[PDB]
Amino acid sequence: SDTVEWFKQAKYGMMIHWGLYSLLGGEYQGKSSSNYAEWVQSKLQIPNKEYERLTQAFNPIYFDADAIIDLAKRCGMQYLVVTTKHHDGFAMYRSLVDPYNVYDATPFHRDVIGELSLACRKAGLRFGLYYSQDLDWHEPDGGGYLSNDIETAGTTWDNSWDFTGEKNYDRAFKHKIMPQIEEIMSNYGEISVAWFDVPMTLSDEQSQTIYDTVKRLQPDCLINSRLGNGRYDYVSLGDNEIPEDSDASDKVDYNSIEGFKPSKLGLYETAGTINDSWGFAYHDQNWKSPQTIHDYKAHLNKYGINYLLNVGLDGLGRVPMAAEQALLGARALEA
Amino acid sequence: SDTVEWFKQAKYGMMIHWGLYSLLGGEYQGKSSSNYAEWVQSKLQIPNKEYERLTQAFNPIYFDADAIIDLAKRCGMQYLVVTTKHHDGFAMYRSLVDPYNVYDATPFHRDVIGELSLACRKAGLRFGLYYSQDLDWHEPDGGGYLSNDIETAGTTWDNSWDFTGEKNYDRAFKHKIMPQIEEIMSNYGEISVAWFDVPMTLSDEQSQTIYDTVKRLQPDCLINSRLGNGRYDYVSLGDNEIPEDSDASDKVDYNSIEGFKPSKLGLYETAGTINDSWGFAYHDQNWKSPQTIHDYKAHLNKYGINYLLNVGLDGLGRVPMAAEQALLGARALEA
Amino acid sequence: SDTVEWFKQAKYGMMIHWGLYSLLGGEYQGKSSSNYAEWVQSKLQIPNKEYERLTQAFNPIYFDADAIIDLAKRCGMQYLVVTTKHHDGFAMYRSLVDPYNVYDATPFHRDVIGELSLACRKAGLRFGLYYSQDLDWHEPDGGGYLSNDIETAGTTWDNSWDFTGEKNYDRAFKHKIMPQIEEIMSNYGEISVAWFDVPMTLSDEQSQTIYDTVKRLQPDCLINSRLGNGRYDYVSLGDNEIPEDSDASDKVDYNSIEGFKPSKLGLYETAGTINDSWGFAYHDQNWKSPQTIHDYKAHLNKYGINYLLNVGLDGLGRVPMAAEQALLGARALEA
Amino acid sequence: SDTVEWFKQAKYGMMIHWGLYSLLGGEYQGKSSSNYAEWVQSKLQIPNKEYERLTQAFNPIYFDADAIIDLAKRCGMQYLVVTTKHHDGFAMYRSLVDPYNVYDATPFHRDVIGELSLACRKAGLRFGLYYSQDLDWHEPDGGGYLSNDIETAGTTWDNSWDFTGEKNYDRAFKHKIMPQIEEIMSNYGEISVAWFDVPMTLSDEQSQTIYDTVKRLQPDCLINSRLGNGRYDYVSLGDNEIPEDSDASDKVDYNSIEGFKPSKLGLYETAGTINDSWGFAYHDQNWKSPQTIHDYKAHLNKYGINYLLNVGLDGLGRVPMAAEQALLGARALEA
Amino acid sequence: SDTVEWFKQAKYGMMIHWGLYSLLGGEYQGKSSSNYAEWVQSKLQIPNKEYERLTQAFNPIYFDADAIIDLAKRCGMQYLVVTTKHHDGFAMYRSLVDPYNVYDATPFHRDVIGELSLACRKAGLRFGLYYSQDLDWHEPDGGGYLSNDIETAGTTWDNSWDFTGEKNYDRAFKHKIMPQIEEIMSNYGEISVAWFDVPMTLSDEQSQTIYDTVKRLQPDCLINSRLGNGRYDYVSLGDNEIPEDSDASDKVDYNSIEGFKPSKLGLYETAGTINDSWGFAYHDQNWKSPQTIHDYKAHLNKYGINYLLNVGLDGLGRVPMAAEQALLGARALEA
Amino acid sequence: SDTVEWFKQAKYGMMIHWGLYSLLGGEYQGKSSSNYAEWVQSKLQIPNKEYERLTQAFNPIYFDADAIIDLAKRCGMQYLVVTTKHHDGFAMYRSLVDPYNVYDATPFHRDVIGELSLACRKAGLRFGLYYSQDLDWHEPDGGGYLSNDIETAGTTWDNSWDFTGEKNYDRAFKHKIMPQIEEIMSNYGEISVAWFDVPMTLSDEQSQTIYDTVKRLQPDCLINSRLGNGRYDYVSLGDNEIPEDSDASDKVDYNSIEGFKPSKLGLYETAGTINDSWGFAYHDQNWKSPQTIHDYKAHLNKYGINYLLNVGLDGLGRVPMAAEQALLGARALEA
Ligand SMILES: C[C@@H]1O[C@@H](O)[C@@H](O)[C@H](O)[C@@H]1O
Ligand SMILES: C[C@@H]1O[C@@H](O)[C@@H](O)[C@H](O)[C@@H]1O
Ligand SMILES: C[C@@H]1O[C@@H](O)[C@@H](O)[C@H](O)[C@@H]1O
Repeated sequence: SDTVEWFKQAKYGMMIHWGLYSLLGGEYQGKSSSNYAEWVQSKLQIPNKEYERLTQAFNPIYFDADAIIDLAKRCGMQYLVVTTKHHDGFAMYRSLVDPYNVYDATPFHRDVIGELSLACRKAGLRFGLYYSQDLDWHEPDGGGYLSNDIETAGTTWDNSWDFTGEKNYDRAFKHKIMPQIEEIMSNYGEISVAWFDVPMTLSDEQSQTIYDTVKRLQPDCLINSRLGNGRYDYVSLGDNEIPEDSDASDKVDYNSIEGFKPSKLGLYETAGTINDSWGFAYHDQNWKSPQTIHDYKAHLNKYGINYLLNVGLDGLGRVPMAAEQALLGARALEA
Repeated sequence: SDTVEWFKQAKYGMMIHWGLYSLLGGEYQGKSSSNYAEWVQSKLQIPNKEYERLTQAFNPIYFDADAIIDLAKRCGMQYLVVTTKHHDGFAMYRSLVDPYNVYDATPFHRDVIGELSLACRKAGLRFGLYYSQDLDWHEPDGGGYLSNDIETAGTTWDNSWDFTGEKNYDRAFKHKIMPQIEEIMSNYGEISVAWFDVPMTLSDEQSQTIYDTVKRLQPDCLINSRLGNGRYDYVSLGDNEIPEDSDASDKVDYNSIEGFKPSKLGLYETAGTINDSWGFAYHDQNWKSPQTIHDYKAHLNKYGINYLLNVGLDGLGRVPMAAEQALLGARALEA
Repeated sequence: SDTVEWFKQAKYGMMIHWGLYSLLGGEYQGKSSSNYAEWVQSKLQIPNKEYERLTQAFNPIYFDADAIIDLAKRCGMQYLVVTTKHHDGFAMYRSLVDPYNVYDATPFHRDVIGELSLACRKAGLRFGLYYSQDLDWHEPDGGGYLSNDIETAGTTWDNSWDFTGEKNYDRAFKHKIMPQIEEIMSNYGEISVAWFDVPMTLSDEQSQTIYDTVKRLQPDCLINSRLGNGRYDYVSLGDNEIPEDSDASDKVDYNSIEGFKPSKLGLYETAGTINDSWGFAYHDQNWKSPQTIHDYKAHLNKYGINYLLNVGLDGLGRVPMAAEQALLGARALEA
Repeated sequence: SDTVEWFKQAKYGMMIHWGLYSLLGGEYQGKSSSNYAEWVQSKLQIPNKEYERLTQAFNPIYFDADAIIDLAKRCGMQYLVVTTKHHDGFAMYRSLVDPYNVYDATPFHRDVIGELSLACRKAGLRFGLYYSQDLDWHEPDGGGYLSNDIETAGTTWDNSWDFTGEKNYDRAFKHKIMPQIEEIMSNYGEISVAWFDVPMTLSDEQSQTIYDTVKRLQPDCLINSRLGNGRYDYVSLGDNEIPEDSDASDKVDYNSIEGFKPSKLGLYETAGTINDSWGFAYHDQNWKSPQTIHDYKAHLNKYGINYLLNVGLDGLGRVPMAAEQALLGARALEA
Repeated sequence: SDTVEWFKQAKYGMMIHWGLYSLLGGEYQGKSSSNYAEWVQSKLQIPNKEYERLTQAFNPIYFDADAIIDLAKRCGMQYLVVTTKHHDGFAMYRSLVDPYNVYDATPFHRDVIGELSLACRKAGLRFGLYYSQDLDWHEPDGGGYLSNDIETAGTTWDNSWDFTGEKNYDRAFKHKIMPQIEEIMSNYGEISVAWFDVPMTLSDEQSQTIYDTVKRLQPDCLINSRLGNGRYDYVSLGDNEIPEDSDASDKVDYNSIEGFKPSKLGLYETAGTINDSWGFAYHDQNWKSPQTIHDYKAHLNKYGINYLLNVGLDGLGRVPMAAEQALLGARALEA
Repeated sequence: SDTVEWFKQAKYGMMIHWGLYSLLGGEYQGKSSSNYAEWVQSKLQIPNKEYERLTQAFNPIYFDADAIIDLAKRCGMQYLVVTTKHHDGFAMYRSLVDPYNVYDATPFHRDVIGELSLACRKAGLRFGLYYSQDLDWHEPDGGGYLSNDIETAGTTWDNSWDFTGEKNYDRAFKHKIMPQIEEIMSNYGEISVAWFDVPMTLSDEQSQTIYDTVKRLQPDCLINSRLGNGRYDYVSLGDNEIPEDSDASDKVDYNSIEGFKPSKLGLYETAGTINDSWGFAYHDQNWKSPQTIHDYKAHLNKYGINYLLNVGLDGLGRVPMAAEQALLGARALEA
């Protein structure tokens, strides 16, 4: 495959986390999210009916998909992966399946995924899509309800405060997860990377059904290990996992998110953050320096691991200034 | 006067800075404001036509005047002073003089000063108004154009980038400044404090005209020294000025902002910030500890100086969590 | 005066009650207003913050001022009196004094009083204005707070639930009542009747100040007895008061609403309702018959008392069908 | 089947009629509907272009699906059946097939059926859907055009005033009826009851096609007799038909709406009203007492017939107070 | 077929061009279109991001489909063909495939194709649909990129200014062209004519796939020659081509637009304009006289060729007055 | 005076006509205005209720006051005069007196006069205001009702179709004309020219009262002869009046609009059009050539008459391309 050869040498990409959570920025009614601002809904058990009010404040006048891609491109990033739908269940694309999306429900009334797709295509960057296939806090049957003995960046993995009765992920799988994966893999042109996450609930068969649907719609799309149950083309390491020399040299619970796993094609990627948050967090100014970014990329890359470095856009659709400065500074260090 | 006796023993108040600048939060197009996020328009010479686009993003769904006043009251603050219009010229009340205001120009479509007024009244707090009488970057004849040999938190004191010709503050004084001062001193009930600022341009007679108008409309309102030209009832010290013991014990350019000045009624106030910014700034996490706040208040108060401590509300109308925590922590130190 | 001679022979007019209360139609959250639907805010102590939400639902697409005036005219009514502002304090005209009005605060965005004014003028009917000069539930200093030993159609005469502190009607008088009376007596052409109500609080001097302002702006406007303190040109009898023969034949607490009072010019008017409510009430189907309406009019008129017969428009701006049928039926009985 | 055993013992459910007709409440332009306010468009031959204007007034700020379900549940009702689309053709859910719906065409911009579905699920009530499969006054090929020798609550059964040419129900069946039945049986979770109506036009094969589609999408859904042509799992008796003892004891035109029909599974239901209208009607205050409701339910139930008792929500989305009072009163009579 | 016999005798129809281009009316930023005003995007290389702004100005309050069809009918026209989507790629109907359409993207929020379909049906006119299957300037893979050695009414046939990379029409064919053709041939009732255009890029197989889909959805639809590659039921002559007597008497590059081609069914049609533009152009006042129109129609018709005479609606949705006058004048010349 | 010396040498200015009439562009419901498109409301007796609908279509996305002024400046024009309110009574500025204005009543929600004022000031052009002091079709007492024996570009000079009763200009003078002249002469900075029109009704005293108000607010404003009754500082010739050499060389009904009148300060101006309409008219493509414009200007100027050359902006706020081309071409002919 072309995509396989390409990914092996790609080295460096940009990830984007952006959603209603970005407006709250890590705080809600005087209380804090963890370092995980995108988890605020679970962390503070914000009822859906309250969280939905954020749609009315979502008018990011400074969002510019071309300017974002241009930054990525100047830094030598070869691909961009963006959140189409995170755990809160809010879609950042025009979903016919679900009107809880950025196009229908906000005054912004624009398809953010569509604009980033088009921007990547003109600039020659490959395009990837993040989709939370398991957790969906907007759905009574969203995943996570079997996993609450394991600590999270929130409270429970599922929405356990609005939805307190019998739960069966199979229904959400059928009525929302699969139809939305169909939309994003159909309507945004060629997809090079599919970035799934926290496979806390879905079965082997469900992972497989997703894998086969993605391949039917996007034959060259490379699927990460967090689809779960070993149904994947490349290994995602843990959040900000930068392995020691020895571990990076050598390289299993298929549903854990940490550590190495087998990779028949020799493909690996660490997704990381510039500060310590995925979603934009007001409080978090612990931005890595140009030098650290440069060194992390060099280290990952020389052991054949791609560096997928995340930007959490703010409520106005901006790359934080300190993120842009860190990225452009790392670029300036490259001889 | 009752107001005079009250102010002398008031000790502690809350100041609020809030405006379009709060949405930008210290950055614009990848460049930084100084420590002064509310000066961003001058610091980066943002054309009015661009800055005005912020009105369309101004929908602060979490703004709650009662909850802000309640925090003030729990911390033992006896008065609240809010920005009705800062240097950028944007009014935070329904101005019939000028449609560049929060009621007419934004989807929020509410009178912020009106809501704060009513909240202070129900809670028994005294109400005060900040108004930038000299600088107004939305007006070709706004003040500051004689002062650009003095360094600022921005570039120029005036809007020198949209407006580059002959200037005469007398026109803005007549057509905007005085009619707006009339509005705010007529429509929001009893006003106990009038907080003017940076008298870089206005004449003795202009300062006097303001003083007399405020008194005609608000006989019990105390006017601060920054009205300029010696036309005042109490002395504002410098920004965050905490005077040494022997200066605080003893106590002249009437148009400078720093140091003591004469006060025939023995009234003084230092306005300070919890971090280092007046307006909300994402980048500023340098929040003073409860202990520092407590000690500053004790020191000012034992020399008969009031502590007016500022909160810069964020884009959603909220008291930053770290500000609320610092204030409640200082309160908890009053054993 | 022309107006004096005209009113004596006018015999029959239409009153209109219409406001936010008309949407609720006599119930709120499963609880009933009295027979007085327009008093629902007081009856159920609806916080202003909740009651104001009705502005969002106020889009009465079937309101037609010409059609309403035409009905009046076909029934032989010679004048129309409309609520410009009822006790809830919501203005049904474009008030620059207060944005709590039908033009600024609702999607309808139209001046109802302006449209009715123009309609009366084209059809040749005289125009009159109701204004609640004393009670204003939207104002902390609204009237009624001295009268709560007298039972009402609500709970208290004042808003005693949002505003629980010290009150002084003088402030509302100055800042809202008088400025709004100036607006309505300045902006809507010639006013023939001024209908004030429930003078529970205002002083002799305040009644006089109103009287003199109305005459300065509208020299020929006839003022009713409910301005209070004997400041009036004609006597309003009680709500639906149809006096016995011998009382009607011969004809004192100036601030009560019931019974005869002296009338230097020999002018009298009974305001009444077709059913038992002033504001539209879903529940009230006790519509008087054509015969009753005809007989009430004949009785009042033969003793030189005018009959001002009220329609409460529904939430879509319509004359209820049973009201229209009753009025046209009474008309048909006049030969 | 579980559903069969459940329905036999269910005894008591809530029906909801709600649409644009609810705003008019039984009147339009000074003319009356019959006791059937939901038939107003036919009764008064309101052109589609005029009737559609009601969408602009549809902002029911008091609609609260949780509170409606809670009332049902407290009265011991075990299921709730709601109008997804009545004869006027207006959908009360987000239909991709037709933008003439409450989500796309009104300022309310919400999926009413979706909110009721979610509320039923959290409370543990079963959910049922009414759909007018035959009559559709918004469609040129809507049913009814062969039936106009039979008297209606309106004028004609079809829209005969906008559409006066050759008609063929087969086209509406294919392009609107079947696609919409697919939507409502796909997107709102498990449906326990399907409530079809007035089978004036559809063929045996069309009834069968509907029956089979419902079963394919909702294997356990019980379908009522008004799907027509004998394609049903339970018998709906006539509107408010409370059968005499010996008829109720013993128990054929498959397309009539009155009387008993065979029921293989022994299932029966009478749908009734609290007053005399299905849709909200201002004029109709003829509310049955608690005692009548209790006695009707006891009578129906002791002959193994379910009582499906209708609420017609008003223009603001509320259960009329007198309806709520009647239902809570009947509940109170059950020791 | 019925349609074949009907078309042969139909003689005269109306064409409608209407879109965003109609607002610009032949000019943009002080530069001219060619008198093909609908080509202005290509002629002046207007970036999509700029051209899209026109959606915000699209509120044609005088559009009236019934009045347009009435005009057609009074002139004896037996069918109407309207632009569902022209070269700029903007849909004039509610497309679920693409939100760049008149319903979703403009304040008008109405389905223009839908309203015209309904109007034709009530008046008894046959309905036809224009769709640009090949050129689409809103799509990176839109057609025309192989044809830029042939001169156009614009610059390039494709959008070569926003999209400068690798291009493959197959992708647009699959993702936009075919799904939209399915929409228009499914949702707007019976279609008698399908009017395709400028087959610069699509293959024989693509033409065939379209032809077969149209026939599957619309078995009686007649397809014109500009579908290309010989896949058609009738011949469209060139733009405003009025053939000389001996060519009209006798009657091959299947993908050219000029001249005769074979027609097994003996069906032909010339589409023409009243002035010289398809889309509305301010500059074009060169309106043909009644006499010319009459003579063109008589000439075409006596050789068995239908005359499809275009109206370009203005930005308010109106038939230009001079167009209406020309058409009514031609009608009056038929004694 | 400085203004007098400046105007005498000014030579050349730009006039702007822009309003609701510009959208109709000379046509309404299939009928024509004369070559006076701004007169369409009178010409076709458009009821106010219908004409007001145009506000909903008024969203001129291409309006750019800086670019208009820059064109003026590049042509050597020294001043710009704009319609603040034409005969239709619609204000193009934010009027507190009357909400029938471009700020309050349209989605554009911008102060056109304000933007032009600011643009003139930055570019160094003097600013002037046109105001229809006599005719006002939106006011029952608007002028013209004494003049209907004199032919107009419309039907009657007044609105005689909505308002058919007793009329008295004195009321409109007091309640709209004078208050609005105060607004425009107070809120837009220094005004160099006041351009009044068609003094068909107002008295000498009324003319004088206007003159004296303008001078009180704008001491250096030059007032034209069409204020009427000899109350003026300079003479406006007739519309498009280019006097013969001998009349221009040596130079009375004070209320006629044609021919010379005395000018004690020697000031004269001809206002003309580039085509033959003041307001934008679709049909009017009779644009004068560069040569004609140049020769007109030279002729007027060498006899000491200023040339005030009008642009009628289109519905999108543009200078028509042919007008821009004519003006730039005339400029190019100046050696
Ligand atoms: C239960 C009833 O069913 C049909 O007979 C309708 O025509 C009614 O008006 C109502 O929805
Ligand atoms: C009928 C005409 O056909 C093609 O040749 C288009 O490119 C035209 O500009 C228009 O639609
Ligand atoms: C200069 C012209 O003046 C008058 O004659 C008006 O009636 C015209 O409409 C235009 O404003």
